[PDB]
Amino acid sequence: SNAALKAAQEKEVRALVRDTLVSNPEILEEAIMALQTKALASEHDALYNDAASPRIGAKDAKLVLVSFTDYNCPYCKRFDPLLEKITEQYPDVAVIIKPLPFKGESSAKASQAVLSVWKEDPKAFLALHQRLMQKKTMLDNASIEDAMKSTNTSKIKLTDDSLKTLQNNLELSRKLGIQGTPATVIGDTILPGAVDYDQLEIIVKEQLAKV
Amino acid sequence: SNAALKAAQEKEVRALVRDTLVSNPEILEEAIMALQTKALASEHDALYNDAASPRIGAKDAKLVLVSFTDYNCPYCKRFDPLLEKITEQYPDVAVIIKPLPFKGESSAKASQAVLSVWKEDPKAFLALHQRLMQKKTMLDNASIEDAMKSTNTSKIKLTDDSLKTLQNNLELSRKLGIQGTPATVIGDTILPGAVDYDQLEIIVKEQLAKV
Amino acid sequence: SNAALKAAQEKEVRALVRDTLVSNPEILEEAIMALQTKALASEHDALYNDAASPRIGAKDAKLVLVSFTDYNCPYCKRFDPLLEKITEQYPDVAVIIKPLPFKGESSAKASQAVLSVWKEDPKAFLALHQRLMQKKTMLDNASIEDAMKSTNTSKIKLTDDSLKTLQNNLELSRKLGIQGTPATVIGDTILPGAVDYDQLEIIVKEQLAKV
Repeated sequence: SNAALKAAQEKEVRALVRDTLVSNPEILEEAIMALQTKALASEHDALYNDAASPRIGAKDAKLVLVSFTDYNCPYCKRFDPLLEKITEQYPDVAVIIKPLPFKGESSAKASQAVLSVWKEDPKAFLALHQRLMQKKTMLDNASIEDAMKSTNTSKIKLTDDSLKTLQNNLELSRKLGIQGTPATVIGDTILPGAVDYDQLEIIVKEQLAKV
Repeated sequence: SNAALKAAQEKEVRALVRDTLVSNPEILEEAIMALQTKALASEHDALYNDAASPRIGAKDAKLVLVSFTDYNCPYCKRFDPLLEKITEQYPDVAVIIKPLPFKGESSAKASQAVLSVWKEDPKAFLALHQRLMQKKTMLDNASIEDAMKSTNTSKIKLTDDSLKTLQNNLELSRKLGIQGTPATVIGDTILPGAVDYDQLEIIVKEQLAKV
Repeated sequence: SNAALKAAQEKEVRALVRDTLVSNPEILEEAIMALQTKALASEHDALYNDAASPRIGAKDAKLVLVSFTDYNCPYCKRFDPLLEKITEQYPDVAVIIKPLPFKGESSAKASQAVLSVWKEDPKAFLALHQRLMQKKTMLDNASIEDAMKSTNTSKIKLTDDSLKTLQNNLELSRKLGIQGTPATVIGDTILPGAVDYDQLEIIVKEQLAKV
């Protein structure tokens, strides 16, 4: 006929699609990882070549981690020093910061602050980034203003343009299927959540050995 | 035998389920969209015909957008004026508001406020909705109370019944697979995240041309 | 040849993988549930046998619910009394509490508080757990300190070790595919979101009848 399969065979194939996925649902996980790998490739320039995205470490770094993070995210605050320590112990490693507004208004405001500072004065970014991360309270307008005053960045205006960069980060995180912070792109892998320094150190080395 | 497929063929089919999804994981995306389309159809009356859900624009509107949103969500605040502007420029378009408690306690409180106002005095809803959206701070009990005082709605009690409407919105968002705000139902599409006015304007027109 | 399927049959099978999942996307839901069931089994000891995780009810309980929850989550606050009431009406039912830091810094701080109290003085945990849940405001350092003072637990230090327990809860929630609170493990089911007492009462009975 016009079909290579018999109708009875077609019916069994359809049943086998269900049975295979229900009995071996790990296939779905593998498929999602494959979808993530393709997303990393398609969004590569947004990840690594966005001039508006702050960078910690050498511009000439041979490995670049991409940190999707939130200044109001508790394990982001605790993980960020570990990311920065990698750049200190491994000069060939840099970290790109992708602030996200996940935890609400103050997160967006904080992100707007660091992104505006980065554009106006890149060298001044790190101090504010760190001050916001080490803050032990949920951020608000007053505390963010204090952070900028305390890092000598209070002269720098928060721009509407920086909110577009922030929106790009948000769109990027969605395209990569990231729905939690901290999320860290390391080579072909997206690390979900914080990890201790030794594990991070191992993972970056495994990726350093691939260059 | 009792099988249209040979055992060897069955084995290859199972392998092909995996290989097909891993090599072409876009199939999963298409399947999720199909699942979303079915969800929109099954939850149609909860979406469009819930009297307890506030509406912006004409009751006789031929196109109705459903805005899943959060008063503590930064890009919700910035996107909402665009949704309202559509109803001003396109009188045949209305917007149904589905407040969500995603960003925590104050979000629920704020939602409770607008939903309670809608039930007691529908015409009084819009002012409070707008005041809460334009608020530049993470909401709290005091700021929500100020919003109600500033919109002459402070006489209206927050009801436990409005918390049921809010719970319905939450359950609805889950059934639709919405895990982020703002999410906007436009015809057969669920728009993820905010978009600029011109893009929104194009999308609504494409849907207006289908009526 | 080396293939049980003809090439034309292979092509049709690949097409049928797509068509089956797009026409019957409920298969994906069933597959995810299967993946959840396997996750519950593999993470069983983290769920039920973590000494660092607070328990409400009898240690010798024959049914144990696992409550993934957040002190800044509005419907968590309203659902928790229902979970505790089950343990009062059904002494053979206990509830394990898994605090999560989803809503930000104060959530982590609050979780750190209850987990630190549990380890130092288990009997003192419940009062603080309840006080934090009944709090009508988004928590902050001051309000958390007040909660501890008001429950005679302010002598107990927040430990860095409790932050590891909290991180375990977070990792556990991810492995189980939980991306919202309250999430309640009941036997082989993961209940998403809050439910009224009568429905909860029915579900626990259905699981009680399986022991």
